[PDB]
Amino acid sequence: STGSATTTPIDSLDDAYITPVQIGTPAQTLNLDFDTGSSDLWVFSSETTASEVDGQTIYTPSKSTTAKLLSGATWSISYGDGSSSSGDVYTDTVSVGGLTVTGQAVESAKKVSSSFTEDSTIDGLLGLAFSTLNTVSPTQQKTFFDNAKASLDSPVFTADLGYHAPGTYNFGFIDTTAYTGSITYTAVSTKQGFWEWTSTGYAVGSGTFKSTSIDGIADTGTTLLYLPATVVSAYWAQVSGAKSSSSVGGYVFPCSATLPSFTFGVGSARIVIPGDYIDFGPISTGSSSCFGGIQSSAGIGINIFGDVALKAAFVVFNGATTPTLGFASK
Ligand SMILES: CNCc1ccc(O)cc1
Ligand SMILES: CNCc1ccc(O)cc1
Repeated sequence: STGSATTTPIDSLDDAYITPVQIGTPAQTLNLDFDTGSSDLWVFSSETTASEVDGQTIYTPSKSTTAKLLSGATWSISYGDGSSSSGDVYTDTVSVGGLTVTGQAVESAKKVSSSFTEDSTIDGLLGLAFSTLNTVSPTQQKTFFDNAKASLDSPVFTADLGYHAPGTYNFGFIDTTAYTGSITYTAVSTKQGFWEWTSTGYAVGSGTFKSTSIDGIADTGTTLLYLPATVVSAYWAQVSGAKSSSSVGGYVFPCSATLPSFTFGVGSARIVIPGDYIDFGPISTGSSSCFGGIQSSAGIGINIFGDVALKAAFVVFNGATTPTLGFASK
């Protein structure tokens, strides 16, 4: 089997991408954020505290003839931005882009934090990291991909995120029309539960490539590119007037600037992020200070190849017995 679904930016900045997911019988379609940096499929639901729901579409398990409470199971997760959610668990039928999994753990939120309530475009998350990170207790649950894997034509999924435009998540096949050149594959460590890999270096604009190993994670659930402070300083030094602002929380730059590209290495291959992908717009409405899309990871503990980087590539998440990542230009 295969599946193929379009993923759409939630706003004009590409802050996150939501992809439609069919849950239950009859189907209830919710817009979930496919997250390769986490491993829980959770949804706003009829169980979510009413004051914490503001415009999201909810899953109502009592209206699904295939829903079953997973007795005793609870979940609770926290994200890098300080947001969180928690609740109980049902199993139900879940379909993405025509690919159906029966008995998928659907984590129903009883509580979500303020930044979930404040965004009505995200109806919950569909984790695509390794199932070792799933938070369900006392019996850890498998991700949608892990449950689908055995049925797929090939044990892979691909992320083809758009710049200010829709893109595609495919399951079970590699669309050879969706990229240019060849796909370069690189080793993955699953020891932390992430799609963790090592970039071979970087370049700023038309500058020379710096060969240096940069360990990080491929994370569709993170908006920006978070890299070591040395790398980030070298990038922003090429933008007149750019500076790190403690009050804003990162590098800002004059909105009048034209940003240089940023290249990262995948083995001997190179992925070029155009400068315009690094512009996240005014820090507040009407400001002439703009927020940068490349930021320091120093306060995180891990480097993160988020959407800024991934949207410049066609990315293969190869879930074979020894997982690998593939990157192609497009
Ligand atoms: C904006 N804070 C809630 C949130 C939204 C999306 C996501 O991938 C993680 C956290
Ligand atoms: C992970 N942060 C990206 C993001 C997604 C949703 C949102 O309301 C704000 C920010």
